[PDB]
Amino acid sequence: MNIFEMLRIDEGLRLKIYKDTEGYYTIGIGHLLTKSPSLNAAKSELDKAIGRNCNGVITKDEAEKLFNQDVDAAVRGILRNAKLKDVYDSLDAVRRCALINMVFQMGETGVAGFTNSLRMLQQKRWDEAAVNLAKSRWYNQTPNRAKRVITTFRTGTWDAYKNL
Repeated sequence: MNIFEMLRIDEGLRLKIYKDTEGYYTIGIGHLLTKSPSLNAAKSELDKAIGRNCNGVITKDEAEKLFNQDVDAAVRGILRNAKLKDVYDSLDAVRRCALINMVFQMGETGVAGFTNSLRMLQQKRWDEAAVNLAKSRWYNQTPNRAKRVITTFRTGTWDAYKNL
């Protein structure tokens, strides 16, 4: 299992504009287009993103391209953020995947706000951090996905996904 397979499980693949769990316009593998309510604003962002007139629809190839860019940007964003980078560097390979997953879903800023959990992960207090991460809007809003990520940080294995 790897970061790509993991995220593909969590986000799904949709070739037509859709609304995410938060009601935002998205396409592909969890690629947020706009927080704006206008499907029109969405279609415009899409065309800008792909470089063609898509009319709300993309191919598999285009979805995967956006996906590659997004994962890359997630990683680069962690490495550029002081707080994030220190945690990342301290972690093993599997746990690194869990942090990337959070950043991809919620943005650098959002994850950087999990101050206490970050400190626990750095200290390698697995159980404590799992309990702290669960006390969040994140967990309450998308509990099955959050539990999968949480288990990954807790155990340092891919068990939560070997089901799926």
